[PDB]
Amino acid sequence: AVMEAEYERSEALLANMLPGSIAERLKSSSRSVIADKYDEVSVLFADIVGFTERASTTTPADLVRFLNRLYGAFDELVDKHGLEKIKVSGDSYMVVSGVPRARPDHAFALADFALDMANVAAALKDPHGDPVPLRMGMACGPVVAGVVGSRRFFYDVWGDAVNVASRMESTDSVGRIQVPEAMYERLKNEFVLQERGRIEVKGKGVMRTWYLIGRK
Amino acid sequence: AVMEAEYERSEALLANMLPGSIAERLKSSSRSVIADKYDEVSVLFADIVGFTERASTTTPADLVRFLNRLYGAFDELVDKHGLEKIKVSGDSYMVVSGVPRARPDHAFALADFALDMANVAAALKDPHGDPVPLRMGMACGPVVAGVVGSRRFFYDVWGDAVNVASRMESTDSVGRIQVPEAMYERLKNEFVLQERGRIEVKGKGVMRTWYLIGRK
Ligand SMILES: CNc1ccccc1C(=O)O[C@H]1[C@@H](O)[C@H](n2cnc3c(=O)[nH]c(N)nc32)O[C@@H]1COP(=O)(O)OP(=O)(O)OP(=O)(O)O
Ligand SMILES: CNc1ccccc1C(=O)O[C@H]1[C@@H](O)[C@H](n2cnc3c(=O)[nH]c(N)nc32)O[C@@H]1COP(=O)(O)OP(=O)(O)OP(=O)(O)O
Ligand SMILES: [Mn+2]
Ligand SMILES: [Mn+2]
Ligand SMILES: [Mn+2]
Repeated sequence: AVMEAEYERSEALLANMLPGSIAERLKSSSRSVIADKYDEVSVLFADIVGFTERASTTTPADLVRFLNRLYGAFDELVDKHGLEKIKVSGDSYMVVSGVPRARPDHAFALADFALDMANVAAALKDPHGDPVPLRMGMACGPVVAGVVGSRRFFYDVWGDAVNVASRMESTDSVGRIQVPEAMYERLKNEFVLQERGRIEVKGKGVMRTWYLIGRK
Repeated sequence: AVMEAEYERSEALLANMLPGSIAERLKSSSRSVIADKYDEVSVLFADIVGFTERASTTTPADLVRFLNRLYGAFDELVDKHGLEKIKVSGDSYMVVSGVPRARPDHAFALADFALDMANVAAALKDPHGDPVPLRMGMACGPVVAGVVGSRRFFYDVWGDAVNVASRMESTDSVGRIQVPEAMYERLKNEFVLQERGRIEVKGKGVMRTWYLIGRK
């Protein structure tokens, strides 16, 4: 009986770290590599503005604790919208819509998620009592998802979509949700958007950028 | 009988994904943040040069299989040196020296590892037949190592050192190991170092940087 409550603890943690399907895949003995092509997924990057500056007022341990509190809020939100959190690179938080079950409304869900996230972040304050500014940028396109390496692995996504969302985040103005022109073309029918214009993005040149404002 | 076999695969997967002690800490009902202070550790960042362009000549999933091959070789090299692999995120590979057990020779061991890694990578070729260039950066200092957020728990390490180790990689010239002055002072007695000079790093200002050339 205690064998099955430790198995329960173990299965719950395993389910927490990998998507069910990927976990099932690893539990088989398939020496084959996990690498799946997906035609159309949407990817969002969120990054706190001017984080290393908080190194003056907060200790490193209180900065990790702040991260854990804030990402607990966002995590609660990816469960609410039922989207896929991939990873966290220190200050960035990555959410993907369309993996591993693709859905046709991925672009809309990641749009709603983005807006919902924004309000929530506006509501939080950093450990020193100041607001938490976010740069957010999203994108859509083809992606490869899978697992690399033998230990310390996770489910990761790579692709053209993650590159141009990355650029939408790095080049965003604070507190705004930047979308590229192809996702604007996809979103203009249910969301309100305001043009930002031409921007230079590394590896892609210059493209049109729009701001996500709210629902129609 | 099958409910101890499934449990054996499940615990085994959990074994490879997390440090043992962290697995149990996550399985307990501790409401406390998993954040352990470590005094002196060194962090290495490696990133492949011009990886996105290879999508022209190789299909995306074959690149995942290559990635998995290259980073598998590196995982072997960290067992050889007895260091701590943290993660591989897209193109990036982070190794830590000094956790969980600190060693007086942590910076020397991560220096030898950087060099051994550069030789193994110089010997390898991409699926298209071209070389694989790396950008490498190292740093040492105090680190908070742990798990943040409520879904997709990953054992990660944070701090000033990881910040400047990333800046040392992203700002490096290809095929070189950029280290800042605080590590140059540490290594200069057993390694050969060549000054690159003063460069601007976000969140740190301007720092004098050195290249690790080889063992004395
Ligand atoms: C003293 N610095 C810290 C103390 C405790 C915890 C974290 C840090 C810290 O420096 O985190 C930074 C990265 O090391 C840390 N970190 C970043 N990427 C990674 C990563 O990939 N892995 C790990 N383990 N840590 C990472 O994120 C932080 C922000 O880096 P940004 O590039 O986002 O700069 P910024 O200050 O936000 O201004 P801007 O981004 O708006 O331009
Ligand atoms: C269409 N491109 C691909 C096809 C198949 C598999 C991977 C890719 C691919 O683009 O991988 C990159 C990200 O999509 C993907 N990526 C995945 N997650 C992330 C992420 O979280 N942040 C960023 N910036 N990139 C990510 O892994 C790679 C990160 O690449 P870099 O930004 O380092 O570009 P580079 O070519 O090495 O240029 P440079 O090093 O000389 O500057
Ligand atoms: Mn930031
Ligand atoms: Mn960041
Ligand atoms: Mn990268």
